[PDB]
Amino acid sequence: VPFVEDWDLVQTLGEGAYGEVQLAVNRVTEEAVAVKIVDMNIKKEICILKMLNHENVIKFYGHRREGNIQYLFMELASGGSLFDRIEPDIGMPEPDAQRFFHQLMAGVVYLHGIGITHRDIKPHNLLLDERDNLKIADYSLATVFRYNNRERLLNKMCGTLPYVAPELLKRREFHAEPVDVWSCGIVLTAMLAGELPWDQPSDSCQEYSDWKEKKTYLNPWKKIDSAPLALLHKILVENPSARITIPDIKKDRWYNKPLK
Ligand SMILES: Nc1ncnc2n[nH]cc12
Ligand SMILES: [Cl-]
Repeated sequence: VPFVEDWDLVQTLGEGAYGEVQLAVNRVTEEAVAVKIVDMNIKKEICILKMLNHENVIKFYGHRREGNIQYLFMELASGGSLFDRIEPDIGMPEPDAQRFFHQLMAGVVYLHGIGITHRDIKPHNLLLDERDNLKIADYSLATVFRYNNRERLLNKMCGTLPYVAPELLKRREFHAEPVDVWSCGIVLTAMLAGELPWDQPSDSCQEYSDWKEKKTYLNPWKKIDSAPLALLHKILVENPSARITIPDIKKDRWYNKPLK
């Protein structure tokens, strides 16, 4: 079994493009963490990770270089991902969706407030701790959009097509924050309907045209109660300057609705 200084690498938690994530257990102390193994722009990622200090963001513990392999030591989320709590075609109980949405907003407000954009919010990147607390994970596409109190526009296209905002397909440069707000709306849809609304938010996508023409008698919208659906009408707005901001999400009727 492989090992790094005092830690054993006991099991795989993620095996993707950007290396593997392992469960690491300190042989002496029994402390369990997560370790990302990169087989060597990760200087950027580490710099962003060291900024992160919030209950709804995965904490960074530190790193070790050993030849051409870096080890990123991060808070373990033993509960798996939001992806695993979504029943296909069903979603999850509205009160659980609302609580996860509250936590996702707390995390995103935090990141925006230190001028960080995640750029790939989706259920695989939203991990759960042992008490089902949501943690925003995977900062490999994250970037700075505000420095010295000056906003910079993004122009790199990235993320995951079903989750990306339409401006990212249509504009040369765009604001970072409304792109993360949009992806949070697609996550809320997935939680309440167990179904993604469209392959991509382009005029060539029939399901996306249906939404802009307000055909909410179709799936996934006909599975969603009128209150959360009124919030999705304010989030999934094609013009990013008319899209609801997080301050205004926090004033929404469903957002503030007491639930089971
Ligand atoms: N993929 C992952 N699984 C569990 N905990 C983690 N923390 N950072 C990434 C993780
Ligand atoms: Cl889904």
